[PDB]
Amino acid sequence: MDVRCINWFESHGENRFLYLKSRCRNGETVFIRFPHYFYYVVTDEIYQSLSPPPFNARPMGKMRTIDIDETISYNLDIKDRKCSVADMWLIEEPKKRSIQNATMDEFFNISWFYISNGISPDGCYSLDEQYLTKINNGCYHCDDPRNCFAKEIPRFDIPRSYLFLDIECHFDKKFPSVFINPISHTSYCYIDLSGKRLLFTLINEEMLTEQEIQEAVDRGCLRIQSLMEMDYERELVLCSEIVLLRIAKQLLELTFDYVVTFNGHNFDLRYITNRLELLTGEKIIFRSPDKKEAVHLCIYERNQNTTFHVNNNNGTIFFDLYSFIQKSEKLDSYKLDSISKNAFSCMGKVLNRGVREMTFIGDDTTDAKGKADTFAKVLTTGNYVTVDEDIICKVIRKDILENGFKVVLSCPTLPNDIYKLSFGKDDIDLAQMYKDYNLNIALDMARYCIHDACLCQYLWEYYGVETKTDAGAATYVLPQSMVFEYRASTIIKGPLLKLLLETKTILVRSETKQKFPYEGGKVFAPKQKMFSNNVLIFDYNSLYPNVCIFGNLSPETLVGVVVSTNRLEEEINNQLLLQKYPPPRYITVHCEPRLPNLISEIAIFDRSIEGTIPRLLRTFLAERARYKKMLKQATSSTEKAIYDSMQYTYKIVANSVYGLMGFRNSALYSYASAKSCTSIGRRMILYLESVLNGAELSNGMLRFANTLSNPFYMDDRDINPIVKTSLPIDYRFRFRSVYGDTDSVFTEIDSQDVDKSIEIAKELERLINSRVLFNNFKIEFEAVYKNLIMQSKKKYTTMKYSASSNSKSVPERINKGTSETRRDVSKFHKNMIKTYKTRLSEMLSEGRMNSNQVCIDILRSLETDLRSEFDSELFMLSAYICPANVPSFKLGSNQRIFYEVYFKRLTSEIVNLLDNKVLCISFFQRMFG
Repeated sequence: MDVRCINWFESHGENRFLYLKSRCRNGETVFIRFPHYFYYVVTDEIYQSLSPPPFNARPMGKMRTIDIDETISYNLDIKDRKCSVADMWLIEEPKKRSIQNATMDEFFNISWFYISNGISPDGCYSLDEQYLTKINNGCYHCDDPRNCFAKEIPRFDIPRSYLFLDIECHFDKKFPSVFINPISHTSYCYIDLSGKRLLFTLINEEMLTEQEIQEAVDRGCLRIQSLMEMDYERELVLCSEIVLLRIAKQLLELTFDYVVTFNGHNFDLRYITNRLELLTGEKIIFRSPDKKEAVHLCIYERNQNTTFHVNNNNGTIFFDLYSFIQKSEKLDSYKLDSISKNAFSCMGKVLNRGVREMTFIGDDTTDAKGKADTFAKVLTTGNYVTVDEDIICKVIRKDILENGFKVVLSCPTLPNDIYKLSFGKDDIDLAQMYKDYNLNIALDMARYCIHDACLCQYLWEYYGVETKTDAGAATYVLPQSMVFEYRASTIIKGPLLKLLLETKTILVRSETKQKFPYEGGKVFAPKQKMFSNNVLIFDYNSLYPNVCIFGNLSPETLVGVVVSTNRLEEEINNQLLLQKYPPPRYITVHCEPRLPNLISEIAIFDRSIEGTIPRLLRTFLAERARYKKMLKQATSSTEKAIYDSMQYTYKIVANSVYGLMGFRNSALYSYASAKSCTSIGRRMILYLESVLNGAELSNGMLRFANTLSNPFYMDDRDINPIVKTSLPIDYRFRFRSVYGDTDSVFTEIDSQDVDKSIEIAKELERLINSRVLFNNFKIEFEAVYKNLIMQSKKKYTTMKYSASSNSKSVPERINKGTSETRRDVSKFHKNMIKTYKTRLSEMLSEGRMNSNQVCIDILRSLETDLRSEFDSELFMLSAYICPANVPSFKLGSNQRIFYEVYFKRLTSEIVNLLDNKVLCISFFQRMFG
C-alpha cells in the first residue's frame, strides 16, 4: 500500500512514540506508530566492555576522530592534532543512560532515526504490509522500519484539508480584555477533503434587540438554539455566545491537515479557549491517534522576539502567518494591511469616469501576466481598494471577467488613464461602530471579518508555504512541523550529519570555549547619488560561501595561529612562516588581534584535503545550481512550484552558514575561521572596488584601477592592465570610482549613454568577473539605473529599478526605503517631505545642469515656505517645549517651534546626491539668522 507522508510528530508521556500521518492514493488516511530510542556512538572498546549489554547496536564502520581545539602558538613550532582512528558502533536503547566518552552527541534522536534507517520525510513509500499490526482504526504499529520502508515510488498527488479563521471582539477602551468583552463575530473558511470551499460567519445575538433579530431572520439569516441546529452552508447565522464558542471548540477539535491564522496563537485562540472556560467550564481536548493520551489547549512560547505555539498532539499543524513572515521576510511593517497591500496589486485602466465614482478594468498585457487573476481572486471578498496611492475608496460594483476584473469604485475623478490598484488599507473606525451597534453594522462587520479570514488564505497561497514545508523536510532532515519553529543552529545538523557519515569523520571539542567578541561587519556609505548618471548594479553570487571554499577554511584544516606581542618578534615569525608554510599549499591570513594586548594573529590553513565546511558548501551550491535548471525545463504548473521551493531551500541553507561559524554555541563554531572570513572577503571587496576606474577608450582601455594582481600570492595569470573588449565601436566613456558593499558594486558610468549604455555592462560582466578574478568568484550584473537618492544605507533610497530588459521599459519608481511608515512624532506642519522628495526626483531627469538648479530651487523654496508661515497630516521618517522667539506631546497655536528644525533637516539628511557644497552650508547660514 502506497502512502505519501504528511507530518511526523512525537509523544512525551511516560512512553515515547513516533507517529507518521499519511494519505493513500484514494484519500483514506493512516497512522503508523514506531517506538522511539535514545542513540549513542561508542568506540569498540567501550562497546564490548560495557554492561549491561545494550538493547541494540550495529557497527558504523571505521571512523577518524579529530581534535579541533584552537590554541595560540607563540614560537613557530606548530604541532599536529590528534587524528585518532578506530571502529565505531551505533547503540540504541529505550531508556536514558549516561555513558562516559560517548562522542557525536550534538544531534537529536530524530535525525538518528531518519538517517540510520533510510527514510526521508517527503518520500512516497510502498509499505511492506506484513510488519504492520492493527491497533485501532487507522492506527498500525511497526517494528522494523528498514524492511517496512524499503521501497519507494515516484511522487503522486493527494488531497488536503484546511481551516482559516478569525474573530472580532467588542471593545471600547484601549484594546479588549476577555473578562469584560464578548466575541461579536466569528468567521471560517472550511476547505474539505472532498475539496469544496465553504465560507460562513457567526454573529453574537446578545448584542442586538428583539425586533432587530426579527428583521434579521426575515432578511436571510438563520437562528439556532443548539449545537445540532447548525449547517455549514448558511452564509450567515445568528446565535448566542455559548453556541458560538461550542462551535469553535467542536470545529477546531477535528483532524484538519492545517489550521492557519494571523496572530492567532496569542490573541485569537487564547481568547476563544479562555472565554469558553470562563463561561461554561469546558475545554478543548486533543486525543492521540491511538486514543491513549489526552491534552488540553494551552499556548506556550519559545523565547529566542518571542514566538507562540500550540500544544497539540494529534497530527494537525497549527500554523500562524505572523511568525512566518516575521522570519522569512525582511519588511518594514508586519501589519496585515501593509503586506496585503504590496503583495496583491495590479495596474488597471479606466473605461468611464463619472461623479464621485469611476470604473476600472484589469486584464492581460495591461500589466504583467497573472497578477490580474490574483487581484480578481481576492476581489471576490474585497471592500476597499487603494487608487494608485493613498486614495482609499469603497467598492461599488464587482465583475469577474473571464480573464480579469471589472470594478466600480467610489473614488473622485482623476486625470490619467492607467493606475496602480493595491488591495487594502481598510480605513474603518471600529470603536465608534461598537458604540451605536445596530443590525446594519453587524451585517457590515460580518463582511469585514470573513474577508479577513479569506485574506489569511490568499497569502498562504501567495507564498506557497505548502511546498516550502516539504522542501524543508527533505533537505533539512526533520519533521514537517519543526521546519519553521527553530533557528539556523538547529536545522543544519541534518545535512552535516549526513556529511560526517560519508567522510568517516568526527570532530570533538575537548575544551571549554572562550568568547572574544568582535566586529559584526563594516557599513559602507556612498557619497553621491543622482548626477552620477545612472549606476550599473553588479552583484556578488554568494561571496561568503565562495570564500569559505577558496581559502579552504574549516575547524580542522587550521594548522595554527601564530602571534607576536611586539615588533622584532613579528618580523622574525614573519620571514619564518614564509620559508616554511609556502603557497599555494598554504594560505595565511592576518586577523584582528584577539586579546587586546599583542598585535599579530596570523592564521594558517592547509589547502590539500577537503575541510568539512567546504564539502558542505560545495554540495549546497551544486544542488541549488541544478534545481535552478530543472525549473527552467519544467512545463506543468505543479513542478514549477516543487523546484522553485527546492532552490529557495538551498539558498537559505547556504546563506546561513557564515553567520553560524561565529555563533559560539553552534556546531560549525570555529573562531579563527570566522575571523578569516570577512578578512579574505573584505580584501576581495577592496580589490574589486580599487581596480574599477577604467576609463575605456581607443577601442578598449579598461585599466581598471592599476593592476590585475591576485592577493594572497602570485598566480601568474596575465596581468595586463590594457585589454581589448568586444568593442562594438570606439568609445570615450569613463567610469567613476565606485562605492560597493558586501554584496553589490555600484559602478557609476559618467558618460551616460541614454539606456543603451547597458551593452556596456554586459561586456563589462564579460571581463571583470571573468578575467579580473581568480577562482569561483563570479558574475552577476543586476541593474538599478536612474539617479537614485541614497539617503542612507543600502536600505533607504528610491527604487527606480529598470532591469536588463530595457526594450520599451517601465521601471519601479516608487520607493526602496519605506522608512516612511512610523510616526511616533507630532503631525501638523510637515507633509512637504513628499513634495520635497518628488521635486528633487523630477529635477534630475536631465543629468548635467540641474545640479545647481536642484540646490537653488529646493533651498530657496524651503526658505520661502518656512519664513512665510513662521511669521504668518504626515511627519513619518524612520514632552519638552521650546520657545520660538529666535529670528503627552501635543500642538497649540505655537507652531513656530518645529518649522525651524525639520526644514534644516530635509537638506541635512539628503547630502549623498549633490555636490554643490557651497549653497548647502550657504542656506544653512541663511537660516542661522
